[PDB]
Amino acid sequence: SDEVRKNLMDMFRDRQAFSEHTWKMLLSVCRSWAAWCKLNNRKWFPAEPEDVRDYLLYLQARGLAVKTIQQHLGQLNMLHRRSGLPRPSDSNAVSLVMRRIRKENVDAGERAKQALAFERTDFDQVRSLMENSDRCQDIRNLAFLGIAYNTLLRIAEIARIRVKDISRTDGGRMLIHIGRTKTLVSTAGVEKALSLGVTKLVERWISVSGVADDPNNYLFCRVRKNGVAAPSATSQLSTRALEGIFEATHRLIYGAKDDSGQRYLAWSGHSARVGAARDMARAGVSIPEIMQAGGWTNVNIVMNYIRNLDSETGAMVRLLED
Amino acid sequence: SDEVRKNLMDMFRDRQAFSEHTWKMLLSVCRSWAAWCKLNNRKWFPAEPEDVRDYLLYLQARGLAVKTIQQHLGQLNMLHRRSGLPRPSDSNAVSLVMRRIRKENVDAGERAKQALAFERTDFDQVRSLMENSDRCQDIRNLAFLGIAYNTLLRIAEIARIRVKDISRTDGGRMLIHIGRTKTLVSTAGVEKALSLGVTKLVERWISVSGVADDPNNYLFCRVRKNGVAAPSATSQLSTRALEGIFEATHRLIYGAKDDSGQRYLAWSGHSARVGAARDMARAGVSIPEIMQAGGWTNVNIVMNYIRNLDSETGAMVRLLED
Amino acid sequence: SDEVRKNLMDMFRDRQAFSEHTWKMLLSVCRSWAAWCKLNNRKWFPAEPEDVRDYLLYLQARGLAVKTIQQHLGQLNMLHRRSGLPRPSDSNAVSLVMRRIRKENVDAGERAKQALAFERTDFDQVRSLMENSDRCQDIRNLAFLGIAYNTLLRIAEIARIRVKDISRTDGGRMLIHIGRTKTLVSTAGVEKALSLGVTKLVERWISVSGVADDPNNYLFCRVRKNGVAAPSATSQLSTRALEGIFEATHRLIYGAKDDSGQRYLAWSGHSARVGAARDMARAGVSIPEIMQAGGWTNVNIVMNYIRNLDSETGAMVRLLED
Amino acid sequence: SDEVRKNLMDMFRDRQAFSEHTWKMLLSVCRSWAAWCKLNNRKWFPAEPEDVRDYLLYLQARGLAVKTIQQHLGQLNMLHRRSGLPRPSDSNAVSLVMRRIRKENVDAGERAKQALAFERTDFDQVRSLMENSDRCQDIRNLAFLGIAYNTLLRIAEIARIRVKDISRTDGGRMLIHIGRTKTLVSTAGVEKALSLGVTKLVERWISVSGVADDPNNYLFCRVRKNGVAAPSATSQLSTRALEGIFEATHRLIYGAKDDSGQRYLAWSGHSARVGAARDMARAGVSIPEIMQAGGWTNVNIVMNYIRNLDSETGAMVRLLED
DNA sequence: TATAACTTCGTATAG
DNA sequence: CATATGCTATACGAAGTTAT
DNA sequence: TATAACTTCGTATAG
DNA sequence: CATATGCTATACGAAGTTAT
DNA sequence: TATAACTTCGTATAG
DNA sequence: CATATGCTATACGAAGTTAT
DNA sequence: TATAACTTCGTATAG
DNA sequence: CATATGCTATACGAAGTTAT
Repeated sequence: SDEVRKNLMDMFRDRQAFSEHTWKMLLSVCRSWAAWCKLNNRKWFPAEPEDVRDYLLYLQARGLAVKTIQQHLGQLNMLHRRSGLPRPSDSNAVSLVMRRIRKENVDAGERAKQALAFERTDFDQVRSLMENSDRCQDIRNLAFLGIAYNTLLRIAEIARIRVKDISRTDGGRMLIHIGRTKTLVSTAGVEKALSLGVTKLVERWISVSGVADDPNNYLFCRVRKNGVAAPSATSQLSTRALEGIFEATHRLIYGAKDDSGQRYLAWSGHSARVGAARDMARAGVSIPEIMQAGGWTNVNIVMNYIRNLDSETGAMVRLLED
Repeated sequence: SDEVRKNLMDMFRDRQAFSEHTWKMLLSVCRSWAAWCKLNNRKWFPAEPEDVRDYLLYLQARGLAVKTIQQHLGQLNMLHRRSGLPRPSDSNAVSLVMRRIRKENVDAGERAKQALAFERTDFDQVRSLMENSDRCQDIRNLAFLGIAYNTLLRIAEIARIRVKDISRTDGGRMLIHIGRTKTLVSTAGVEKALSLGVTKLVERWISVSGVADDPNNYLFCRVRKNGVAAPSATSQLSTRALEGIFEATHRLIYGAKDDSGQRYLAWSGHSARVGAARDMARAGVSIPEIMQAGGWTNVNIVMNYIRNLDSETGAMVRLLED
Repeated sequence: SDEVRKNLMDMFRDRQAFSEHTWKMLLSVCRSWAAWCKLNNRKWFPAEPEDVRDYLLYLQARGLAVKTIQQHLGQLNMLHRRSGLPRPSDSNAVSLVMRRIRKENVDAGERAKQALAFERTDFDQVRSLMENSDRCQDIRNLAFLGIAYNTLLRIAEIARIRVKDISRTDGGRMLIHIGRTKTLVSTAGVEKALSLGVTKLVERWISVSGVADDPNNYLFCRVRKNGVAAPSATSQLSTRALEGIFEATHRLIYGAKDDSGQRYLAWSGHSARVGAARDMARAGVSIPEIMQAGGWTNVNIVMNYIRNLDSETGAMVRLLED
Repeated sequence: SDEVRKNLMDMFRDRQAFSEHTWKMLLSVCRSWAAWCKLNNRKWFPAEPEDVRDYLLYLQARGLAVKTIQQHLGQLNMLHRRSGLPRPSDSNAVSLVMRRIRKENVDAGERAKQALAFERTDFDQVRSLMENSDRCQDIRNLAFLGIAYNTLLRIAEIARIRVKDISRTDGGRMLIHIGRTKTLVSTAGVEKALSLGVTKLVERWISVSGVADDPNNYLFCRVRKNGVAAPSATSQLSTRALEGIFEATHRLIYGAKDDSGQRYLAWSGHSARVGAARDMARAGVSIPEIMQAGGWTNVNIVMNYIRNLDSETGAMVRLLED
């Protein structure tokens, strides 16, 4: 019990060992679990397996996604494991119910969704539509989409790019040094190469924004309504705004998304990453090169990305016709 | 103690944590193991290492495949793990004997089998023999085989398709939404498009069968001796019957099965997935594309199917023939 | 102590879990160690750390290779670990002296040797010389070298090939099923494709030898004095004889090897596996394709095989002389 | 406490189990750790996790690189493991801070450094600037730079070359036999061939220095201020002097380096290895041949060197520029 | 019975 | 050999050494 | 006596 | 870049075997 | 005082 | 997401079932 | 009335 | 094929913020 308090304090003390998003969800889940405990007369900590079981069953009846329910279970597991206590999932009651909730939801039609693909044909369409615009916001957005599609970088990684991270190949192509991604923490990092065309889009953005005035400036910054950019070395353009760029670009071409409240009605932050992975598969690029493009280490994760390859233009339709 | 009894109640209560197919195999292995134990004066639960070892040697002596023997071990392992008891696999005796058995069976020439391929050449031959057939039975079966080859869905998934899952592409093709995916993250996607030719076969079956009188009806239904189809929203055609279609089609072209009692002497449930994979390889479709077309995540599953194709003979052959 | 006895009994009773070669070397090491023990008044089992250290240092003074000394240590470790006793290498005296012996010997000039490469140029040369021969012995030997080079199979794997393991591709190339290799024991196994030229060499061997009389005959067999092959389903051509084909083929081209006592003066069993790896590196074959050819799982083992690439015709000399 | 005492004595007895460079670092880290402990009133041995944690945070604050902090942890780990003690790394507190330190340093912009490349263009330029010199020192330095670039040998390996390691091919080229390999299994091979031009550079040095008088003489030796070489069979040129050659050559061309005490402002001992790897990549030499040319075993070391060449820009760049 | 062409075996060493 | 887990090298400023 | 041209050393960090 | 673990192969001289 | 074009936030869900 | 580890499908002969 | 054409089932094995 | 572990990311509606 004194040990438990020690263990939690040690975890809190070295806070920055974890992603800030891990903490955010720990706290979000604890809040949800503690609120449910209070209303149902249960002790929130240590958590009893039968209580956790009941709580997961309640999340299922709320109609939450399997992955949501797993996230709640998982945060509860971590809180116990890192306290030095048994995990809820160490008991059959919890581990079996989680299995059950997954099978039942899937059998009822649930499957995990994926960002709408922003693909080469989309990039070309957007390029031809927007390339001539001299609005600073459009110059920015096109450079952003170019990088997103060319490097497959996640939006948080793109948001973190500083001017000093940009260098050049002998042949003129931009190279973006990346040191931290979702899966990589390294002082060696990776370089992401941009094509000659995407290099030009980025230079146009660097040129009208003036972000190069200080190499500590983040590459991307906000653009106020007077078409003026606000470079900054301390605030990133939010990943929310990067999502917004994808959504506004989709809206430009296809109009307003309907009102059904479903996710991925329009392009979102992961859309170019999914799109480029699909184009590479279709073009016959070798697995190891797809891996390198996306910073992936195994084939399963690649399959996760290309799982929704368009069927109508797929291999089997083309083979059967013509 | 009373712990195991509680663990087993939790298993029963949340029995939907496992597929019906998993339970049926657990019970089947349990009957075999208990029968053998009763015969040999051994306690069947908890399983003792020396006893499991002898049982596994008896399974080998019986002529069971390595993978069958693994199933028996795996099922006993699961019963024990979920009971909170030691696994048979976690012992020196069982570990050694499995190593021995694998080695001996491989040297004795035991081979893993796979479905006889149902390929484009086969599909075309059957088309040209059956497409004009008046028979309702034949119109159904051709549409089945076309969907099987075109989509690479498994028989259970084809049996699940409902009329309401079908829509039309702008190209005029049929598009089949997957109502229930095999897993939460559906490696094969959420829809399957049919070529123009296979769309025609399916349209034909729909119009002749009357299944579209009700959107909730399963696409496929039984057809009685009088050639009248019996559409239904509550009863699927069995996977057994779908295998019978593959077998009956093979019998049509090659006559009755050889008598060796081997598996895969005629086409079976898996035959069109193996065939389509082969046809895609022949056409130079990349491995990741082949894999998502059929929903595979393990490279070696697909390699087993395509490794005897000239296009897949490897670098040394290419090097020598240069 | 009763437990130790039971542990060894269990190891010996499933002796087939291990390779015949592992047992062969266990016994060879035990008699060396037991004999040294006898002569030095030590107890051979359990082995005391200070005595093992003394023994290792004596192996070193005998001028034995680092890999040999590691083999002796390793065999003692296994004997102990599978007794349920502490390994000699669990003590500092032993693990430390092993590192020391290896460091001192390397510092003094010792490096691991490798089979002399049998490469494409060597194969073409031998083929050009021998392809016109009508002696059964030559036809065999040419088919053997072709398989060895085309497939990289180790000689034991080549010795186990049976006639029934051979099939064909649609384009007419031979395929060889292999179920057991040094690193793989699988009922799925692996398929090894032959070029058209190599395929034609094996066909010639099959037709002159009559091995095809029984699909259970080994592909290669002894050929007596009179030029008559003696096919068998019961005895393999020994790996020693297969080494002899390599050594004899080397003598045919370069005459007698000198009298260094050194290994690898002439081609041996591993020569074509090494030579094929090297030709693939030099031709720019991708790492995955090299891996597939050798049935290797990682890059380090590939580097092990290509480590002695000729430097006189290597990349640096060529670059500098341009 | 007597076990630990014996364990350390065992470590002393088999000193030579580790490189002198490993011991030098163990002692250096122990000095730093014990000095910090005295200051902070902590017990230095056995090291407690809370204390090691505070120490690691102190190393971070000092501005030491991640890899340096790992060296300190690693050496404490070894000392504890070979003592029979709990390793600082095997504790919650140390695990958590290392994870935290890694993230924060990468986020602060810490970047791993890399030797300044000494490429073909540098080598040619140096040759044409210096080839008119008749000074013994210059002639040596030129021969040294040629060997460094041509062979990709490490400075310690170049310092160990004896005249008797050098023989001649039928091409007229010098061939350097590697007397002492880096490892038992030598990734770089057992010999290095010189181009004709670099052979000429080395002939000139041998002729002016008199090293060939005794074949046991090290190839390179010191040259005092009166331009007189001092051949030796028992004394090597230090690796520090070889670094000094690269440094002085850079200074001659570009003048004195920066005040900003950064690393790699001038060429150093690794420069020719990095340079030669880059020239090979530019020529289209495959990664594996590059790796064996420099004795590298890990693909990502090489990739670090060449990641900014247009040749290595990846699949997405290829797709977009098509 | 004489020998080509193997096999078997042990120590040794590579993968 | 497929896997598991750190050791062993270079970098470089400074200070010591030895023949000019 | 100044100095070139090293070697030795200890800490920092890459291979 | 390194070496460890717990194997499983090949190397080769020498001596034994058997159908000509 | 609007307003475009964001940022912040908390929950939900994918990778 | 990188990593570690078993579950969930089809195969098929046989025995039942139900509307012709 | 047999009977086509299924369905259900249990063990074997591939995905 | 499959799903668990222990994370670490994105999705997005809502509501709040600041140079114009």
